[PDB]
Amino acid sequence: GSHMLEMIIKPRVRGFICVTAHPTGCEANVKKQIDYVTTEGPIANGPKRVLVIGASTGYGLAARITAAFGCGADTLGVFFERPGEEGKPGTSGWYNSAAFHKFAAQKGLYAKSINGDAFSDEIKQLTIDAIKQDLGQVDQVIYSLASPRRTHPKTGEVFNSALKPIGNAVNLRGLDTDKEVIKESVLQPATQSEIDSTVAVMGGEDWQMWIDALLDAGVLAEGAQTTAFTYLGEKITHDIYWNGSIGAAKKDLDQKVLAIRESLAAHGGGDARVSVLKAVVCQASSAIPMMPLYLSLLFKVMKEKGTHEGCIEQVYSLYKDSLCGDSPHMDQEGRLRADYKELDPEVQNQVQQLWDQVTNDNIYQLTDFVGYKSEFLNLFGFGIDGVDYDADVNPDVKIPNLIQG
Ligand SMILES: NC(=O)C1=CN([C@@H]2O[C@H](COP(=O)(O)OP(=O)(O)OC[C@H]3O[C@@H](n4cnc5c(N)ncnc54)[C@H](O)[C@@H]3O)[C@@H](O)[C@H]2O)C=CC1
Repeated sequence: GSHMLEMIIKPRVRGFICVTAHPTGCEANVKKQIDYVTTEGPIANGPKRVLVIGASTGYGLAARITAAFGCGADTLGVFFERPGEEGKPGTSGWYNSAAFHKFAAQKGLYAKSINGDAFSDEIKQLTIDAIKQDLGQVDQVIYSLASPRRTHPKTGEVFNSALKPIGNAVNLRGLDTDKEVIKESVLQPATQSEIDSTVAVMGGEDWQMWIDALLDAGVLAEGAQTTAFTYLGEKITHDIYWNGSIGAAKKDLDQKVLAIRESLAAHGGGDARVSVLKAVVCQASSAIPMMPLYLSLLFKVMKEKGTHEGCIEQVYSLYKDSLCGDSPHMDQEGRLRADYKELDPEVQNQVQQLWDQVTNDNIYQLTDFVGYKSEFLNLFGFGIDGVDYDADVNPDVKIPNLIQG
């Protein structure tokens, strides 16, 4: 009986985390992003050999889809995901990458992936090995890792990032998605150890190590390009992402890229940049209580303006407008910007006006909490059109050309 090896997969939410994922819905969600890109049309003069570090979910997945199905690129992806097994759904990123390989092959595009710790030297060497064997060199490197922790590749020290202000404690309003209550909490200021640890995790060092390992091995093409994704946001989150521990990481990202840019400028006129994207629902969003509230408000306001977007819309524009086109958004430090619709003065004024009016009773009248919840479940393959959620599936979905680290 195949029933022993198959199961009906439903969302299981534990501690603001969805701990299941649906393979059919994840495939459909990837196909929806592919179909957005092909519907919008191809992107000319893009890279044709692309390495995406953090390629399995969110903005890195969107870059992989944009490069492959927008620019026609062969893509090598690096990620850290859990395969499925009987009775135990794997992570959404695993099923997303299975669907990506499936659809890439259908269109005669190369798709190989590496599963393991991208902060390690071992994974960097496996990645170099793949490029040498298959592509020769890569034209473009997307750096799109998000992790709460980094094991230093030389010392073994485990660094943990912190989400805290610097200087004074701050009161941050938020939304508890389990209890569905508006809830303020006070974050204490970060110690210097927390600051240094957060720079080590979310700063630019590992990005630099990647480029330095790749340039040394000759697998970066002439005219190569690399970008790292980040968020800056506006006043509502600024205590954390401007002036807080994470802001220190974005500073160190701004300064480490100067070094990376110098390394690649001497390797035949290459370049390195920081790309700033808009806030989206991601799998970590519910665990940071301010983000569900901010997103629920932002979604409603931007939907009223016709400007609401998610990952694939954002990254397709980044590629078309800035990474490959002639109408870029450079900011004063020399960053590429895709977040300009989120930072519209009137949107921000409206969100900030609503931020102070939302209460437990008008949540659904003042916010798009409905949309937040739907987009959150969608990440894990739940609530997707065309999917029969009553049908058994085998959670052990396999991936060809998956190198396990
Ligand atoms: N979520 C958001 O609202 C925004 C995110 N960003 C940036 O986009 C990038 C991706 O963030 P998200 O899409 O939010 O997160 P995500 O959680 O969707 O994806 C993170 C990626 O990193 C991979 N990863 C994590 N730890 C790894 C490790 N040790 N080794 C290898 N792969 C590992 C995951 O497998 C996945 O591919 C980040 O640089 C983030 O700062 C920028 C603007 C807003």
